[PDB]
Amino acid sequence: SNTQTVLPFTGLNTPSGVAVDSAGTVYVTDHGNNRVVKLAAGSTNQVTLPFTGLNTPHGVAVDSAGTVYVTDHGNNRVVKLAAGSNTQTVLPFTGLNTPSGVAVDSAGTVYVTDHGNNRVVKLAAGSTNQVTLPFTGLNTPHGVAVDSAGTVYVTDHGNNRVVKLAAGSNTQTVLPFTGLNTPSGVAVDSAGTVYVTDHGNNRVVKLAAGSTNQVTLPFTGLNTPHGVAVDSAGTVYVTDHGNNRVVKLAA
Ligand SMILES: [Zn+2]
Ligand SMILES: [Zn+2]
Ligand SMILES: [Zn+2]
Ligand SMILES: [Zn+2]
Repeated sequence: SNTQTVLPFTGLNTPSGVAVDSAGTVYVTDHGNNRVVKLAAGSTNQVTLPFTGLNTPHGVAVDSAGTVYVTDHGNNRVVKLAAGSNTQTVLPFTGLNTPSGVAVDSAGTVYVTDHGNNRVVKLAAGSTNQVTLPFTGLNTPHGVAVDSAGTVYVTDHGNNRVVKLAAGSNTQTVLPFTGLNTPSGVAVDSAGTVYVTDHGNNRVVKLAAGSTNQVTLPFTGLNTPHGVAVDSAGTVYVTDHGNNRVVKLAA
């Protein structure tokens, strides 16, 4: 549909990452304010999550237990916070250089786009064994998403492309998006449809699984969209750091 709502967040300064959970709570990294905020479905009351020490936080993800993960790229680290907790945990990633995106699968594995090092890395839940995923020839990989089957999707914007890698595969596929210019956020729905913020064209596009028929989502008044997320009903959420807002569009 074209049913668009601006969510009632307040005081945002360059929102960047966005994620939505199974309850419809929307999480946003307020990049210029070094904080992560949330709004429950239908709520009017934005809440700041109790992270501390962030410097340009960027990607955000939320697992099935409500633990929130944030890439803190100024500090080359990934931080998590269990729902309701006041102690944040710095995950044991090593050698990150400006990490931009984070995703978490149903087993709790955490995937990070290590933007400055041209790689995607992961940690299984509770492990210190960082593993590099066998993508090929990435160049400033930026956004990352993981679907219910463990396929990992990456905006490989230094190569102006979106790639995907099935769980256990050693051979990535390049998705046939049309007309991209430097993609940033990526998200994937329960049907495997892939949503991408085509940042250099100020638009959000989608491609159903295995399809070549790209659709531009009918948002109106987008200025500089950046991050994208999609909920279990197919509603799409986009951060716009040109006008400091978060917009949602029903399916
Ligand atoms: Zn950033
Ligand atoms: Zn980037
Ligand atoms: Zn980004
Ligand atoms: Zn941007």
